[PDB]
Amino acid sequence: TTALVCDNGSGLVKAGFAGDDAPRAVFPSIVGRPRDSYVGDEAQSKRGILTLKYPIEHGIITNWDDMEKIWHHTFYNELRVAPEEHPTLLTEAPLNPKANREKMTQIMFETFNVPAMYVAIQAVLSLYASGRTTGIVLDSGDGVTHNVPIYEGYALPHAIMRLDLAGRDLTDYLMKILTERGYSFVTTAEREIVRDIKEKLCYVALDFENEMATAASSSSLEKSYELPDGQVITIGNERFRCPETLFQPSFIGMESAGIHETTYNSIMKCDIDIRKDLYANNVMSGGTTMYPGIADRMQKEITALAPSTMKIKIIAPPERKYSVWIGGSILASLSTFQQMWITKQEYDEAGPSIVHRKCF
Ligand SMILES: Nc1ncnc2c1ncn2[C@@H]1O[C@H](COP(=O)(O)OP(=O)(O)OP(=O)(O)O)[C@@H](O)[C@H]1O
Ligand SMILES: [Ca+2]
Repeated sequence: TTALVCDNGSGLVKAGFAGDDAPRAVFPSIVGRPRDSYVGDEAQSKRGILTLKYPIEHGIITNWDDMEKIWHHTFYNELRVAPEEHPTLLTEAPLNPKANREKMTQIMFETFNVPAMYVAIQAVLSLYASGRTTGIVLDSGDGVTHNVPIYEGYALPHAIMRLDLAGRDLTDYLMKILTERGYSFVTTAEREIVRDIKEKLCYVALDFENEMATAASSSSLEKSYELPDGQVITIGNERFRCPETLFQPSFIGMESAGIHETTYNSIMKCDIDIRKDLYANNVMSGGTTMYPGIADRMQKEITALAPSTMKIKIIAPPERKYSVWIGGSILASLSTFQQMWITKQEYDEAGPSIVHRKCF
């Protein structure tokens, strides 16, 4: 039968069928229970009477009962499949604990009775989707941003870097600075509008201070945005101040290094034998890398940090919002991969620890 691919993130589930070019189901990774459980948009609609929780925090599954609900809902309600009929590829964060990976495996086989499964590293899937087995991935999602250097298909765990800021932070920051302008974006409905502004109108400046001067000197950078009630507002320097936070986390009160410095710092940790290959194969992935201008800015920033003679390249695939999912879709469809699934029989004999002998 067809394999399933489920890429569970902190903010969004991306799920579908291996061989498709995109996930069929993309929905909020949220479970609501009375203040008898509800998922995603149905939980958000009932937030007045439910306590909402996110079962994945910074990519890691932290609430297992709620994750079981997400997975059940995904199979039965979003995909409308019988999970016992389909091999299922799941994804994991960088540095996912062994015990976590084993528990995911056990749930798949014991709670959902899947015939087979696999767990792949999200960054490896994105690198693979880009046509590479060596490079360094910058994966910026809704909750977390990571740098994952990968050599000949293997993630280098000693050199993974984390930045505890991503898309939900940028949405909230945009609300804040738009409010400072004189608007009022404060309510949860107002958050949804601002996520839309963010995804439609924001961009990364090549030179932040130059761009500030331009925005303050003229209207050349302003855009209008029609609100749900029909009211038209103007977005100016907020277009690029919002994603500047990726490069300057101090904008939201964080002391952490920005994404250019985490990229550089990750590379430095890797064997000097492979540094030249990482610099020439920086691959962007995840929703929060979607800003226009981000590759150009990274290129400039890493150039400043690295030795002057280093060849540096930033690859930002058009389809990078879902490249984790797409890599999973391709991989699960390959003839060669079919020997790699962990089968129910194999799990029955070896137990959950079989999952660690994985090549993705
Ligand atoms: N075009 C866009 N421009 C800017 N941000 C975007 C765009 N599209 C999506 N995003 C943001 O990307 C985030 C979702 O990305 P993604 O699905 O990669 O995250 P995730 O897997 O849910 O989270 P994480 O990887 O942090 O666990 C949201 O915050 C969303 O607003
Ligand atoms: Ca993700």
